[PDB]
Amino acid sequence: EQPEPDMITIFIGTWNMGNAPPPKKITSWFLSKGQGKTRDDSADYIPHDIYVIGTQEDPLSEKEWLEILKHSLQEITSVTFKTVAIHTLWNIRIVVLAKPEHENRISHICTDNVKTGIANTLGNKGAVGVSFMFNGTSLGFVNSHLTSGSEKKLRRNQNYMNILRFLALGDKKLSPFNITHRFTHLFWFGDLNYRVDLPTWEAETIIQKIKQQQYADLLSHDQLLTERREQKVFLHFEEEEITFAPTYRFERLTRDKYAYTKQKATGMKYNLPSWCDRVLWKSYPLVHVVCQSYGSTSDIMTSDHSPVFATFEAGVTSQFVSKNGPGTVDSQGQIEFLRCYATLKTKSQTKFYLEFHSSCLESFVKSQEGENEEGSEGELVVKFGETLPKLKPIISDPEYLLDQHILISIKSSDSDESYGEGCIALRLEATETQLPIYTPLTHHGELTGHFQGEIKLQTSQ
Ligand SMILES: CC(C)[C@H](N)C(=O)N1CCOCC1
Repeated sequence: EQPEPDMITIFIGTWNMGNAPPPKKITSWFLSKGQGKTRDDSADYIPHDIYVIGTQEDPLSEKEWLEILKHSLQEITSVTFKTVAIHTLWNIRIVVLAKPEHENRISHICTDNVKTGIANTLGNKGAVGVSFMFNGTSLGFVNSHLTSGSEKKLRRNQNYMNILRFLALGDKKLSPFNITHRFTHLFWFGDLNYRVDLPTWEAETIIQKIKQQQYADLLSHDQLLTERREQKVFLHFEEEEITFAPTYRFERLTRDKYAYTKQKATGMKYNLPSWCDRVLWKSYPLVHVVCQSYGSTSDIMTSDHSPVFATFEAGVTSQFVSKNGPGTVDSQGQIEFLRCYATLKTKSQTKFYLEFHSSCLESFVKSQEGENEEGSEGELVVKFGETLPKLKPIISDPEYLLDQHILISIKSSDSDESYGEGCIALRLEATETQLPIYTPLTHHGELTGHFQGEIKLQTSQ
């Protein structure tokens, strides 16, 4: 037998195809060749472990697109990839392909979609997603096509919050947790449709800057970067530095021209050159994740968007079995919390309790109610002191336990509704030692408070 991997590489692609069939060759996309952070030529024959393809305005049948994708990867790698999942909402599609050696490592495949907007605004924008387990590691993938238009960044932020609330991926037992907490690694990509927010009269200046590869002054006005910096969207997500030209809006059949001027076909809106097409991620604390490419193709010109690629190294763990767990506790293992308190932004006064969720526990654990005090600056402080239960992991082996994570929800005793969710890594500097812990708490992806204190982890070593 193959040894189980402790690392895999994942290819993420996002392309708004502009309702046009692709050209006969799209291999440059899967090879991370073009502009930006590109992949070394020496890696060209080396397959990624998993390929996740997100399309928007995709005119192809699932069958048509699968044939082009599989044939493309076969030509690059000489490997016949297995289809893990395919899911389409209108013209928004996600395909997950993996090397055949991974077929038995992949389980718990989930697909879902969310339609964004109401009446007028419901009919073609939203998201599709896929999750699964790769051995002991949970992976989520979201392909979203958000509201278009330079003057709708707020709508895009709203679309993002509706997708992260309502996309039903991952372990349904994680009931207090949205997709931004359910996965070891979460990749969120698509035509996010955020624009370079400069005056219309500066169109030709923007084009000039693009021809000089001087992106700095454009990225300082990129609505996704500015909204993220003001914590309006994609809180606690990462994005690699952008070093490729804006991927929208091109004249078709060339990349020599940006088509930005207002037309009946655009609803009389300008489309200033923009980084519409993006890849972000969020991984659990102290898990290996390294972006190894982030760029756009130069040679695929059927759409008014260029394809975007990103590749990642992602840490993965094995499906651990001991003499004891799974199927029982390992009395040599324990997780203890000392001097713990939650700080909440809520103006309400109910009692709160904690829930601890982790795949290292047989099931989730509910604490006693904490003691509410007033913070010096208005805040609600919920004190747990030394009252939190002792968590009993299924496996005590430090090779397993130090790789695990504890999700925390703080819940109202009156309503059992979560006011905040966060995550604590057990990748500690020491065992049998009081060490500080910390997580921000979010609800619907917005900051709602903090959890901090100390942890004491006992393993079999
Ligand atoms: C399975 C579905 C998501 C299907 N592929 C689809 O896109 N639609 C049917 C339901 O309503 C929206 C349109």
